[PDB]
Parts: sequence; structure tokens; C-alpha cells
Amino acid sequence: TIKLIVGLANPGAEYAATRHNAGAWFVDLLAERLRAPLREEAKFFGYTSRVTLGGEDVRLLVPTTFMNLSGKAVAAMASFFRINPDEILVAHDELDLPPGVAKFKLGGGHGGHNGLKDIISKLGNNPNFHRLRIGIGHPGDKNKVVGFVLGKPPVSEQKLIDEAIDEAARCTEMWFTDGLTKATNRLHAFKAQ
Amino acid sequence: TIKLIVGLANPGAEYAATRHNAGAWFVDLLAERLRAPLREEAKFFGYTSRVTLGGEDVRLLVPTTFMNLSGKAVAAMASFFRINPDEILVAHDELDLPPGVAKFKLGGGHGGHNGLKDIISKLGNNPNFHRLRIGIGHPGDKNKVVGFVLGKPPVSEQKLIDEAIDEAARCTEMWFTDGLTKATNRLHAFKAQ
RNA sequence: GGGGGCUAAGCGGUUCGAUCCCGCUUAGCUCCACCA
RNA sequence: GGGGGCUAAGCGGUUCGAUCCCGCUUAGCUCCACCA
Repeated sequence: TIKLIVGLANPGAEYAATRHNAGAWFVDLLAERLRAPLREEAKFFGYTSRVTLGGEDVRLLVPTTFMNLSGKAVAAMASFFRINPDEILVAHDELDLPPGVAKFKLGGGHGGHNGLKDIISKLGNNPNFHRLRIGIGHPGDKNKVVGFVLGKPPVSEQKLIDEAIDEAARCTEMWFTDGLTKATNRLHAFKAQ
Repeated sequence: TIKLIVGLANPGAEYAATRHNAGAWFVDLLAERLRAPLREEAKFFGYTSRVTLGGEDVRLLVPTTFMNLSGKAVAAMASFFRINPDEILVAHDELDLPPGVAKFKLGGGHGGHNGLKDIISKLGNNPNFHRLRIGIGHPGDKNKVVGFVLGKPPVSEQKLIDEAIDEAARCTEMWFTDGLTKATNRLHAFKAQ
């Protein structure tokens, strides 16, 4: 049972096209597919919609905070709606998976992701929320990770990320109508090349 | 400045001689050197003494709880005496140093030490206390660590541990009269062989 | 769930004096370990 | 500050059927990463 779906981002035009906004690409696509365009809501520190999935209210959130303050947005919506951590799904860019792959995950580490870190903190040092890990691949040199995630992927990688997100959107819907086992069975058998 | 000095142990005669009681060996020696034999105090879940070091009251503690409940003894004494985490020195066995070596440390991890884990947890998820790391070496096979720390060291390793503890006691006293820089300068230049 | 050992630069300490012994910071190399 | 990939056993799922695809659990192999 998922009640909140979050897509992580930095704000503003100059970050819209960056790998670190992949979570937001996902939620944006999902908002379109569900025909619930997102609207700014200052008190939740982000854009939001309400959708019906498996006959229940689900909320979509793309924070407008900087990435490292995503928690303030997640905590605010979760608090207002009385949503538990395990009812939250956070979509984010994942360095340890290649472009064109995406995976579900419950709980665990942040992998150095500054947005996930903050969410874990602002939820009360609680990592037990669901995640959608959208593969962006990793840079040649581990020192240039910041440059990498705040970088615009080349066309060839962007297409793969968009295909994974496309499939992840469909699998997210499937999670609601058929359950997580079937939705994972489909998503983890997908690899765009 | 240090106000509480803790020596970690499991209770009972079948554990007194084991590597995992090295911290208690240290505090037992320190209580003898300072001529304050330890007495049982139920509310602090341990044996305790009061000593004078560099002009001030310092308390000694060997918990009588199981190792994994050491925090209950540390938290109880700290609370009663209004002692901050950074005023606590916890002496414990350390796998990553060989017999005959001991080191000071402020903050950081527990390295899987169940005693330190519980203290960190019961001080409020706060690792920022001082430590005396008494080298006991590591077993050949990493699966055999429980057998190793709950094992009686052979005479040869025991003598080295006792030499390191002897020097660590002297350096602990030197910390109070001459400062941590000098006490570390001496302790980290020691290696019993 | 994070540690050992080592190198370089910088700073402070010990020391009669330290490129030599100790600490801290920045950058590396390497061995182990938790997630598993 | 913990991840990727793979192997074996056991359990469940997908599937017309799966030793072949997905999950979980136990044990292991390997590559990466945080402390650094």
C-alpha cells in the first residue's frame, strides 16, 4: 500500500536536464500518464497531484527545495496526510545501475545520495521507505561524481533512462492493480539497450 | 577533561579470563594502581569507585550486565552524575590491533563490538566518547570471531595484553596530569613484543 | 559499520636535536571489515 | 554508507512449461564504494 510517490530534483531550469533530476523525470511522466498535471504548493515545498491508483488516494510530489532539503518536502506531506515511511516511494537517480535499468527497493542505504540522506534524516533517521532506483551509470573517476550527477546525460544515455522510466511508470501502476511481486517480476526483467 | 572511565566485560567466572573482558582488566588494574578497589552498586549495574585524578573526581565502572547491555550501566552513571559523552572513556578489546598495543580514540565506529554498539545506542545514538582500544588481534577465520573474543588468550598473547594495559594505565594517569597530547605521544609509541 | 598499515605536502607536539618518534588536516597507495 | 554482478542449496512467484525469467532466505565467489 503506497500513498506518496516522490521524484527527487534540484530546482530551476539549469538542473531540469541533469541526471540528478531522474526521479522527477519519473514523477513528471507518471503525472502525465495519470492525467494529473502537478501544481505548486508552497507549504509542501513542491509540486503535487492527487491520483487514484488501485481505488485509493495517492499523492505525487516533486520537491522544489534543493536536493539536500528534499526531506522537508517529504516530511511535510507525510506529516499532513499521516503517511508512514513504508507507504512512501521515492524515485531517484542511482549510480550503481546503468542507464536503461530501474529497480524497486525497500529500506537500506542512501549510497551517498544527498536527497535520500535528507529524507532518511527528516523522517526521523528512518530509511524504511520504498525506492525506485533509476540507473544513470557511474563516472570514470569517483572524484567527479558531483560533476557527473549535476551533468546532462548524452543523448544515448538519456534515451535509455527514458525507456527505463517509461517501463518503471507502467510497473508502478501494475504495483497498484496486481501487487509488488508482479510489478517487480516485470521491472527487474527489463533492460533497455 | 574525563569524568567516567568504563571497563567492558561479560559477567561471571567463565568470562573473566576472556579477550572480551580486556577493558575490565584495564579498569581493575587502574583501581588497584589508584587504590580504590571497586564495589558493587546495583543501580549503576556495575562495580564502581571514586578516584582523584588531576585534582578532580573521576569514577570507575565495570558493568555487571552482559556485554550487549553495557549501555544501561554507562547511561545510568552518566545520567546520575550529569556526565557528557565526551567526558567518558571506555576501555575495550580491539580486534584490529595486535596483543601488546593499545590506542586512544575519540568518536567513530564500534567495529562490530556489541559492548560499544549498546553504549552508542543508550547514550542516544552518540558515538562521541573517548576510547582505549586494547589490542587482542584477530582470528584466522572471520566466522570464528565470537569464539575468539569469548576465548582465553594463550599465555604469550595474555602477557602482551597485560603489558599494553600496564602502559595504558600509566598513560591514562598522564592524561590527567599532562594532557591527552602527551599521554597519546607516549601510548602510541608503545609496543610490547 | 567501519578499521589496520604506509606515502607525500602542510601545521602543532615530544625531543639536546628530530625530514627519524606522536597528533591533526589535505591528497594518495595498500590490506582488512560491515551491508552480504 | 553501503551497493553492483555471479554461484549453490531451500522456499515462493511468473510461465504452456521453466533447474533457463523474478523475489525472499542461508552459505560462498567476485567487482565497486563510505570511514579515508
